[PDB]
Amino acid sequence: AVKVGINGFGRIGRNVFRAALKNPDIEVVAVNDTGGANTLAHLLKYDSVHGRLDAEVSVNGNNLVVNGKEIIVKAERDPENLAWGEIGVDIVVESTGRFTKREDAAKHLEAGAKKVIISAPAKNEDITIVMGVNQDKYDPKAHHVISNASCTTNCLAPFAKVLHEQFGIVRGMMTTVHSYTNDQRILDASHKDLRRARAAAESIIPTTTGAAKAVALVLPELKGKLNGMAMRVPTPNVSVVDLVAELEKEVTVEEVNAALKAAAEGELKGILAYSEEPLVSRDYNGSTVSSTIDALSTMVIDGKMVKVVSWYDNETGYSHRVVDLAAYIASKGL
Amino acid sequence: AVKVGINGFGRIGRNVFRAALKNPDIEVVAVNDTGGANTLAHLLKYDSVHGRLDAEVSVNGNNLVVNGKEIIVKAERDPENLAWGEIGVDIVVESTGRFTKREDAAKHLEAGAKKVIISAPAKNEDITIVMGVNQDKYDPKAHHVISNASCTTNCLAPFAKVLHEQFGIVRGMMTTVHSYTNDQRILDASHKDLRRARAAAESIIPTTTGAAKAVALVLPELKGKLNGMAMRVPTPNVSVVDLVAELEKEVTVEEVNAALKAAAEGELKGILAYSEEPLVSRDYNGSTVSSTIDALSTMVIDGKMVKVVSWYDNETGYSHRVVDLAAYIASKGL
Amino acid sequence: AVKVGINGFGRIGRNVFRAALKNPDIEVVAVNDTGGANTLAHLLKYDSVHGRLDAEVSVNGNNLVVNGKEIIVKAERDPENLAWGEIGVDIVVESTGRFTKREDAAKHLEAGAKKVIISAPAKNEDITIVMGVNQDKYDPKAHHVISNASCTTNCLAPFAKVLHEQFGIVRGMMTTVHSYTNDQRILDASHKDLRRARAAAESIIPTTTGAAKAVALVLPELKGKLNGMAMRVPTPNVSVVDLVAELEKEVTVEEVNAALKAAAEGELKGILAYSEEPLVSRDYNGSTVSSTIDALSTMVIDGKMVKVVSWYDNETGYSHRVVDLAAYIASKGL
Amino acid sequence: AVKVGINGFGRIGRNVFRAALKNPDIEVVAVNDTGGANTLAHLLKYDSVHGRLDAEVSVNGNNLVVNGKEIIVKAERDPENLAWGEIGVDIVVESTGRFTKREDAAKHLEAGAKKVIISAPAKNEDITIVMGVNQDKYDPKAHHVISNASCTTNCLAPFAKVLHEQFGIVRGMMTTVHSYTNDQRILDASHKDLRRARAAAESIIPTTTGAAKAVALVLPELKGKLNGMAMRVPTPNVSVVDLVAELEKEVTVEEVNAALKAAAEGELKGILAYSEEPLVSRDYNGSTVSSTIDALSTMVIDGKMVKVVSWYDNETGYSHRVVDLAAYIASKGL
Ligand SMILES: NC(=O)C1=CN([C@@H]2O[C@H](COP(=O)(O)OP(=O)(O)OC[C@H]3O[C@@H](n4cnc5c(N)ncnc54)[C@H](OP(=O)(O)O)[C@@H]3O)[C@@H](O)[C@H]2O)C=CC1
Ligand SMILES: NC(=O)C1=CN([C@@H]2O[C@H](COP(=O)(O)OP(=O)(O)OC[C@H]3O[C@@H](n4cnc5c(N)ncnc54)[C@H](OP(=O)(O)O)[C@@H]3O)[C@@H](O)[C@H]2O)C=CC1
Ligand SMILES: NC(=O)C1=CN([C@@H]2O[C@H](COP(=O)(O)OP(=O)(O)OC[C@H]3O[C@@H](n4cnc5c(N)ncnc54)[C@H](OP(=O)(O)O)[C@@H]3O)[C@@H](O)[C@H]2O)C=CC1
Ligand SMILES: NC(=O)C1=CN([C@@H]2O[C@H](COP(=O)(O)OP(=O)(O)OC[C@H]3O[C@@H](n4cnc5c(N)ncnc54)[C@H](OP(=O)(O)O)[C@@H]3O)[C@@H](O)[C@H]2O)C=CC1
Repeated sequence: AVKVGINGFGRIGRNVFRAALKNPDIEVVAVNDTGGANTLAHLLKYDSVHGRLDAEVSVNGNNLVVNGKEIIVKAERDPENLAWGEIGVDIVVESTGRFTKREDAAKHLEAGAKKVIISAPAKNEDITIVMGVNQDKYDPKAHHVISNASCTTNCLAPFAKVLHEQFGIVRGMMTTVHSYTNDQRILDASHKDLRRARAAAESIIPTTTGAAKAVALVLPELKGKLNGMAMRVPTPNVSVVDLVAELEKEVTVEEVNAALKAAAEGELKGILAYSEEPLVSRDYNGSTVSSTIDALSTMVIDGKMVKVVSWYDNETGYSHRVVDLAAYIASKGL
Repeated sequence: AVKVGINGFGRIGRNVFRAALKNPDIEVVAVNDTGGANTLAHLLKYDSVHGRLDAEVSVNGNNLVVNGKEIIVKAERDPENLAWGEIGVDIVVESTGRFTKREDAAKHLEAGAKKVIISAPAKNEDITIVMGVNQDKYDPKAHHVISNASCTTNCLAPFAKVLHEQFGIVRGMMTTVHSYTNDQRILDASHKDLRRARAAAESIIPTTTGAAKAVALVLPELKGKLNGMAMRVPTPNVSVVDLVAELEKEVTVEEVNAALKAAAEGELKGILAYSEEPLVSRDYNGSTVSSTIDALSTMVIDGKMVKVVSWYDNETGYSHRVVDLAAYIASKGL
Repeated sequence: AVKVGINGFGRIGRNVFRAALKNPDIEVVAVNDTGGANTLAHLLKYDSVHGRLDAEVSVNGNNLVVNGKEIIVKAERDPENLAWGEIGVDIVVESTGRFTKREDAAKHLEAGAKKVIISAPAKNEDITIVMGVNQDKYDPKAHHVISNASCTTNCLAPFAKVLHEQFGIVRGMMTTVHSYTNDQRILDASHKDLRRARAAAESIIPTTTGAAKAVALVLPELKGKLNGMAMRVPTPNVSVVDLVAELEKEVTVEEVNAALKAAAEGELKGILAYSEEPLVSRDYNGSTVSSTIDALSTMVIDGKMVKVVSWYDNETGYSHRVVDLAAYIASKGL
Repeated sequence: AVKVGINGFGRIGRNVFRAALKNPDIEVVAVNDTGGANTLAHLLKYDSVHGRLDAEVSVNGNNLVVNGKEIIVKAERDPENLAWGEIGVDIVVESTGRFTKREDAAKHLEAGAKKVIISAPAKNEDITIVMGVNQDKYDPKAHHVISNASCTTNCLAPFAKVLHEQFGIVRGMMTTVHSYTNDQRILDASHKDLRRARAAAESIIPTTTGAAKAVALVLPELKGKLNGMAMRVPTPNVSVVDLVAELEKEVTVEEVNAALKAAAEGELKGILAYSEEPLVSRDYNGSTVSSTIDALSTMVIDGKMVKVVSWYDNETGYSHRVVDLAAYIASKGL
């Protein structure tokens, strides 16, 4: 029903496409990227991390043909020239990573789209939404340039919410042991971050993250109470958040796990999950949820300090949330 | 001067051997391992993580010959038949990973040695020492079977001591993002630990660690105040400790780093180092200290919760501490 | 239909089980391994390379339950005590890697089995079969202990057959760039083979292979004509054969390629596959065929020397051939 | 003595700098790159593959200071604006990877340099040289735009020569199992080569190479007799050439290796090396020669077809040859 257009057919752009495939509410009608149709068709079909796409993919001229439907392919470096209006694209997924500033993303609205979903933290956006945490604050009349936050914020917020409501967070530190991404280097080379300039697959690479702070965007009561960092490691996909927090209430591992398990089966079902199996990162490659609690890792010291570990497929979970967001927006009245 | 014998010529045994070459006080005279002299010579000469041994290594009979010195090579699976006393071996480094209980390690003293140093946490040891933290509690009469603790406790204890003495630690939790060891599997295979049963170079593997509890063995004032877990990752060597602690005094990042820098330059010189460079794990490969503070990572929320990150070459740093301990015991009288 | 028992639930045993799931003719009813049921079930369900087993798996007592069926789990290191017959096991899949000598594998026959299939090269086996090559020489009276050869031989044989019948192989060399296996080491440690004693995920490790010579067992005409080596690399699965050969006839890439494609859709369908896509190893992870010609790599020099490259998932292609052999044998008579 | 300028301070540029340090005849006086002095200084001091630079390095304003010597750092994207003459640079090392066509490479000559060395196969260059093979064909009044060929060609050529002179190469095929380079992608991304568009550390990626045919540039006699391909694998540095050749003479493995060993100690000493140790890739990391025969791998079928395997540090051995070429050209008169 809702016609979607994707700007930047990269790791997130292609996985949003895959995610959209199984959703009948949304419909991707066009993609824009710097690469050509044939190169794009090849990368959509064969994925080193998620396997082959089970859908027939072809190229008809300058367009992709997926399961008989023609997807238009544009090669506009400048968003302003996209003409989303002519093709009837309602919602645009901004996933180039170049246009997270409102002044850039809005160029899509001026080009013909009705809503823009920036797939990353943004600046001067109308609203940052984390599904399961605050999609209710979205106003169809007021918000048009929306941010879906980072994969890490989507992983942390859902459970920081439950921890906050049930016991109360005084302050907390977090660390995400995260898989490497296309922002890193294969072998030592210039990068604006001297840590990310180092061979990605060869080391544990500490780097900064704003995901901790961003939680305040969706959970205002936590402003100034959380901070953290990231450690990029030699894995191609899937990451894990490690949150150590000072609680207001005295608690037990049993109480904490039970609270998390409850949310995962109730209110946050589909966003937050709960596991008691001794699994590893590879086991989570492909999970569509935003945050899966690794229940076995939960610990408490002095009844007030806690450690909660949650898994997340940074490409898949996130891409599913983008599609869910799109579908939610469409339903609230486009 | 003091003759040493190494039991278990593996990753730690060979690196202890490499460390001893640069120490005039200790003298390695014999090694015991299940492998044959030729295999052991090859593995000592060429190392995938540390490169070529800068010394002449050859085989004479079924004995090793290093830089002209003949090293007796034994092959007794039962420590009771090593006859250390006959060849004048006073100190034995127990690094097979199988004789960590005082009862077993003690078989070396029966074979004639005067002291045994277990290169790992032990059960029932006379004392557990972390050089720079509690070596002064070593008693020549009462302590024969000593544990050098884990590579992780050796990294944590030195700065936890500083944080404690300077600001007071109320409680803290740690996570070590650690390189894989010979205790894991290349491909999925039977293992006591179902996390460690999974392909080491393919996932982030949360695993348990007693390393945070063990700090209380060397710093009793911290008994019951710390806890933590581990995460094994696809790197062959070098690990990092991530410590989050609730302090008593309100501090700033500058105060925390200044204290750390001062100790690295003072009392803990040689054991605790300090760095303000944006480096990655591969850069600490070969580091001989026990803990190198990543100053650029220090963080603080609410003036009371601090985050400190420290690097450690789990093989080289620990192996150097073993040699330092052997040298310190010898100087106390054997 | 035909009852099968698996000896050694390792990578090949668990993948033979998985492949067994979609074949109506055979039925796995018992497994024997060094590990416990809970461990065996965990590793059967979660696989770091192939993913979650899409089947309900659980432990009932000392037994496994997989989609309602209860699989008998035993722990006998001595195959003579397995009592295959009491439980009706017709065919035994010997995949421990320890009993490759006929005298050893024959213990299962002493135990009540009727046929044994060694999942690797053997010594004094009654016959070595490569499905699609010489399975027609199996004689239910004459052969009881059969070898399914190596993953490499199953990859090389099918296309070396075609090439030989078509143009005449005068002589040729092969090199298999193979993923690492459980036979290698994570970090430097003792090994019969000093190349394989080195950290598996850190290097390109040259090693021997009898795969080229073993082709003579299934194709006598090629006796004394082929030879080769292996190079183990940092991937956990999927390998490729690189064959360079001198033909008797003068050929063109087109001809060589047409010959191979023709066979893939003809006689060798399901065993030999043909590809004109520019794919990479991870794309073949999960392929059930034995050999997939990488058509774009075929080269010819002087119209007489050819180069052919074929991919193979060493775990899946092989485990499927094992299941096929079991099914073929049974159809021939037990 | 001779003043050198490096255009493109990447993997090859920094390693050419390092090698240059060890040569008294050459003096690197300037570097041109897209990154700033601080970034460049950091990347030169810390290498993920080669370790810390054994030198005193600092940034004096906008220049590098290495052991007292100041290195002018420029940020020109267009070589025409480089002004090499202004600073006295006689030889320019073109290592950006973007100016291999004579039209671009010569812009250096126009900007004032006297000679240009292209660190890769070139187009319309005056001469392609492989040290130890045809450096003597260098004509100082004619040859101003020189290509040092590729790392692969530098590995193959030296031994292709010896085999030819001694037994006569009728024809041969080569495969290079090569480490990934900065030309590949960390994760699936657009690339003109759909093979190299795939996650570099996750697969065995077959790709093309012109290194076999390029041997004809330096050993004209072998024009039309060789061809081959490459396989990029998940290792950061060090590669191996696998050559299968049809010889004119009847040979034995001993005959083959004896020829190679002699050459390594004779004419090609310093370029070609010989090894009878069972080593692996990491062992060759840091090797300065261009090719090292893995003697244990030499194989022969029918006394006419040989297989020779040679290791090569693609970054170090090559950079040394670049510096050797610069020192040689200069000796002839600039
Ligand atoms: N990967 C992950 O785990 C997650 C990433 N994100 C965010 O998603 C965004 C994309 O990241 P990711 O998909 O990983 O990165 P990629 O590099 O894989 O993808 C970005 C795609 O956009 C293309 N592109 C760049 N500029 C243009 C342009 N001007 N017009 C059209 N297309 C263009 C790129 O091509 P090219 O660069 O080759 O020119 C590339 O194909 C980033 O902002 C990232 O922070 C959010 C959650 C998770
Ligand atoms: N790896 C690291 O970073 C650290 C490890 N340690 C500890 O040090 C110990 C060794 O670890 P690591 O070196 O990594 O392991 P390795 O497996 O590399 O070394 C252990 C060695 O002991 C040999 N061995 C086993 N049993 C005997 C025996 N009964 N008699 C003689 N030799 C024997 C083993 O041979 P084989 O395998 O053939 O049985 C192997 O060669 C463990 O306690 C570990 O926890 C401490 C700090 C760091
Ligand atoms: N992996 C591949 O690519 C291929 C391997 N093969 C062959 O299959 C055999 C196994 O290969 P792979 O699966 O990779 O090896 P694994 O190590 O994964 O599997 C071997 C299994 O046998 C078990 N085992 C060993 N001894 C006994 C015993 N005495 N009694 C009961 N169970 C035992 C092992 O348990 P434990 O470790 O606890 O002792 C292990 O789980 C080898 O011969 C190999 O060459 C053939 C084709 C392909
Ligand atoms: N790596 C190896 O094993 C070998 C490589 N070579 C060849 O050497 C060349 C360099 O390769 P390599 O060092 O591997 O690759 P790198 O990408 O690491 O090096 C290229 C360097 O040149 C810089 N650069 C790019 N464009 C310009 C420009 N317009 N002006 C100034 N500087 C520029 C790059 O900056 P930036 O990162 O911002 O684009 C980078 O620092 C290639 O031709 C390659 O084929 C030859 C033998 C071996």
